[PDB]
Amino acid sequence: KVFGRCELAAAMKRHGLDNYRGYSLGNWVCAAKFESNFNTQATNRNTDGSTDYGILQINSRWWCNDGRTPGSRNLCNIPCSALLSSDITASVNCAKKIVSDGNGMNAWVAWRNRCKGTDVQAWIRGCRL
Ligand code: NA
Repeated sequence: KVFGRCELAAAMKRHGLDNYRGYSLGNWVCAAKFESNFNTQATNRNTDGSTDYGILQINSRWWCNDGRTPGSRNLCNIPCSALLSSDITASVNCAKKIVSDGNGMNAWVAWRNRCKGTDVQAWIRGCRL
């Protein structure tokens, strides 16, 4: 599924991300825009042999199992293909574990480089929330 911008704010909000670990909803829409272009089905391979899956581009070296990432962990206890669903539930619940882990949202490269320190409220402007 390719979300609309307000459609995904609204959904993120329903699954408890506005202000999760102190990260306001715009930070998240912004991360999802630059990671996945808003598309639950986005996959990207990495040089280490890992792959990034779904709307938030969560990595198979630590968080999900894809069966082809040797010696990797599955810290969210789900196959990686669960992260490509039109229902962003599993992506959200795994994202809450990742943002808890010590480095906050800096774990999303593209958040760090494209969203951090910017006016991220602009990602939810106009939306009926
Ligand atoms: Na894994």
